[PDB]
Amino acid sequence: AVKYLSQEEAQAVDQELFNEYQFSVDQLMELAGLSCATAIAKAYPPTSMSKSPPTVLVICGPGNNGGDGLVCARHLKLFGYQPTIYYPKRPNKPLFTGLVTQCQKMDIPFLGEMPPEPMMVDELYELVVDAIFGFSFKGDVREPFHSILSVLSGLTVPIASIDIPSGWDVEKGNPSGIQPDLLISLTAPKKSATHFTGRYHYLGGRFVPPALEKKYQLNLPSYPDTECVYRLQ
Amino acid sequence: AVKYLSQEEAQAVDQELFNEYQFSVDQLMELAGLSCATAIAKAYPPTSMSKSPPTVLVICGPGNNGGDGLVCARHLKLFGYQPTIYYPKRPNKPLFTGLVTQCQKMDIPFLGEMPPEPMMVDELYELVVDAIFGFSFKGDVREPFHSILSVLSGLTVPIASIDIPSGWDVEKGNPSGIQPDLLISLTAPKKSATHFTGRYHYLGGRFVPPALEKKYQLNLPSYPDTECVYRLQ
Ligand SMILES: Cc1cn([C@H]2C[C@H](OP(=O)(O)O)[C@@H](CO)O2)c(=O)[nH]c1=O
Ligand SMILES: Cc1cn([C@H]2C[C@H](OP(=O)(O)O)[C@@H](CO)O2)c(=O)[nH]c1=O
Repeated sequence: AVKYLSQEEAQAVDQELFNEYQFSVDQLMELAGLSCATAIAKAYPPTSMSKSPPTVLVICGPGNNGGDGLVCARHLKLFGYQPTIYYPKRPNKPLFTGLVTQCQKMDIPFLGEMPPEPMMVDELYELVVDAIFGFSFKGDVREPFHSILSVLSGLTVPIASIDIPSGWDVEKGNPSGIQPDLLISLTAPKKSATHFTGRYHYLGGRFVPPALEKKYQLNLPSYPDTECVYRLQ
Repeated sequence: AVKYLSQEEAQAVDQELFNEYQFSVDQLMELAGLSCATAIAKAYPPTSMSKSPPTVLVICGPGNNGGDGLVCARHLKLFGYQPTIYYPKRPNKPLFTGLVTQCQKMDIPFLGEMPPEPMMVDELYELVVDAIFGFSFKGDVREPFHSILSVLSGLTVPIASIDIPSGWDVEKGNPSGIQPDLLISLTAPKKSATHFTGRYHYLGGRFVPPALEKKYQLNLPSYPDTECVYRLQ
């Protein structure tokens, strides 16, 4: 079976990829976001949905996980979804300012505020993508993320979480946290993923060098043909 | 039918993508290289080949097209090919030095010299990827590329060309140039592509914003589901 990483292991793998393998953040953020959009189109293919094109709200956090969300949105649009983004805390770095411009010019709207009620989210968006916090989370959910998670936990439409469900302890999960319907584990699952009880758990980030996988015994499954996601079951 | 771009149009589209849409070179080079590796795995799936894993020589030029080649190689390895790279002229920029390290650490070998004879290439490599020059070419094929193209034109194994077959006039082609078996047109075909007479012509670079496609009337076809390549016929 695939390995489920401790937060320490995940941090080491991430730092190896950027330092020893000298991947750039742009590159792996592009592949991660693409895997997300791909996992989502396979779990919730546009023809299975009742709006045409189907609607999706992507909520982006203040760091890299939110970055992945921005990329996911752009790919989702190319895949025939109609995404909307909420991105309340944006770093002023070229990486993030670039991604914003790209999405803007793809006519993906950035909401001024979060719809305050779960019912209103449900009415407007057929799916919600949680791109708030990822494997590095140790918080301390500060505003506005506490208030956002509290809306999310009342939703009826499915949530897709990027890497980790935001607000979960990365290893121990969170019995009173959000309960997503899809979890896209990037590179390999974290220990919290044993607490997942949604329908769809995909592995994404098809970029792990074999030597890295072997050194960490990830026991990653074989991705089919040229697919960048694998459905774990 | 899809539009076939003049060199001027292609230059304008490229500059729009990097300036007005503010995509970064890393990002689109990653998607372009991924489309290449994907086109190649669909045209020459590993089970159709007689070596296991099948062998591929990727020849990288001195610019961005060679960049795409480097990325293509890395993805090809993940897709179950055994690539080898020849990369004689390497810019000393972090983009290219990064990509080299990545390939090195994936245990993809960089050849010290080109096999001097077509027969020796044919014996060692089941496929050859031409990543030498792309849409920006106006040369003036300087050494060592002249000598490389002269080996390539004597090969029996197929050549896959990235964007344009290296040594062709970007609009007018080249009756005495190389004759690849696969052409991966990136973003949209160039006018030289009307002179293509290999078996496989794929379109790649699934990243053209709809507004850009409309402004240039690319008439791009519909990519299927989440695929990043489309077979033109
Ligand atoms: C090891 C690991 C990496 N990643 C992401 C971080 C990087 O993308 P980004 O930084 O854009 O989220 C990439 C490689 O480390 O994959 C995870 O999301 N979770 C993990 O457990
Ligand atoms: C418009 C156009 C872009 N491209 C490439 C260049 C960029 O990738 P790269 O620079 O890594 O080759 C990307 C967007 O312009 O697609 C072509 O290869 N041919 C074209 O005709």
